[PDB]
Order: sequence, then structure tokens, then C-alpha cells
Amino acid sequence: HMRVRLSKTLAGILRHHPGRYGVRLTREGWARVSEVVEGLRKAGWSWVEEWHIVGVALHDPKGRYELRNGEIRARYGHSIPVNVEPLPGEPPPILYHGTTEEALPLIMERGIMRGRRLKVHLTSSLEDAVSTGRRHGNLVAVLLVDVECLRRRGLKVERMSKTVYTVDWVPPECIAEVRRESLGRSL
Ligand SMILES: Nc1ncnc2c1ncn2[C@@H]1O[C@H](COP(=O)(O)OP(=O)(O)OC[C@H]2O[C@H](OP(=O)(O)O)[C@H](O)[C@@H]2O)[C@@H](O)[C@H]1O
Ligand SMILES: [K+]
Repeated sequence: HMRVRLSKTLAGILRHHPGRYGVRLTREGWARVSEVVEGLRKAGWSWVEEWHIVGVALHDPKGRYELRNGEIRARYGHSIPVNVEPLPGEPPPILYHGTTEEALPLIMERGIMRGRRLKVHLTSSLEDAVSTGRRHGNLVAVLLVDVECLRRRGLKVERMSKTVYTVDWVPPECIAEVRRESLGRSL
């Protein structure tokens, strides 16, 4: 059984559509693992028990998930209202946001915007930013974001996972540099 497939479904439950799987989240995003298990089994994940859900969280390379006795939440990525307490640590001076080349004109006009999610997501990993952009297209641009530019105008940059940070919005003036990574047809 591929952890990655169960993880993609679990993330959708914990970020976007918990009710579709019989789950109610707390205001801090916490689901009862027992409810997640039942909803998955009803959707055809006939082998899944608490052990497997807990394992998805423990083995996740990014720290997408958090566990405590009986419960699991996503640390970030939500489109439904939750308040997730940040992890300790200060943000680095530069963070990355991966996107597509086609989005650059509107990002330069309106800033990096949260879209359907509660926050803009930034990473300390250039390679992760590239993979994030590649979810949307083959011609990717990575924006280098000046974190002190965000902070000094009152935009808190919160650590959600070891490498993933959230902010309400990134003003275009805080984009320090644009790096391109391209796939597919050579230009
Ligand atoms: N002004 C503007 N005009 C036009 N387009 C604009 C724009 N501002 C931003 N955009 C783009 O609008 C898209 C929104 O798309 P999304 O909501 O999926 O955001 P995202 O791609 O950051 O991804 C979130 C996390 O979700 C995944 O995490 P996981 O692996 O699932 O854990 C990822 O890796 C991340 O961490 C992105 O292309 C933005 O650049
Ligand atoms: K923080």
C-alpha cells in the first residue's frame, strides 16, 4: 500500500472536506483518528486502522500532520477555518514560493495571494518550492521573498512545519528575485 496515496486523501479530509468522510474538526483543526478511520473504510480503504493513519503522520517527510492521543490534524494547507498554533523558531531571512510563469504578472500586481486557502505558503527549501510549482504547470518560477520586508510592515510569518511557513499575503515589493525552472518543450 503506497503511503503517498492514503496521505493525499488524508490531507484532503483534514484541510478541505472533513464532512465528506464523516469527520468534524475542532477549531484548532483536530480530528478524532477513529472518525477518520471509519470514513476512509467506508470509502473503500478496507485495510485501514488507526495504526495506518498514525503511520502516515509519523512517516511524512514534510511534517504535514500532527498527532496527539486519539487525534490528528494537518499543520497547514487548510481551506476551512482553523487556528493552528505555530511551531517554535524564527523564520529565515529569505523564503521561497514556487509558482508558474503564467501567474507572475498578476502576482507582481496584487502580491502572492492565499487563494482558496487561509494563508500563503512559503518554504525554506528551494527544491520543495520547485515541486510545489510543478503541481500547477511545467514552466515554474520560484519567488525569493524578503522575510523582513513582510515582518516590518506587520505581517507575521509563522512556522507550521520544519520547512513550511505561512503568511497572510506577500506584497510584490517583498519579492527580492525570481528564479526559473523549466520542464517539457525546450524554449
Ligand atoms: N496574485 C496571484 N495571481 C495569480 N496566481 C497567484 C497569485 N498569488 C498566488 N497565485 C498562485 O495561485 C496558486 C494557488 O494554489 P494553491 O492554493 O494550491 O497554493 P500553493 O501552490 O502555494 O500550495 C499550497 C501548499 O499546498 C501544497 O502542500 P502539500 O504538498 O499538499 O502538503 C504545496 O506544496 C504548498 O505547501 C499558486 O500557484 C500561487 O502561486
Ligand atoms: K512561528
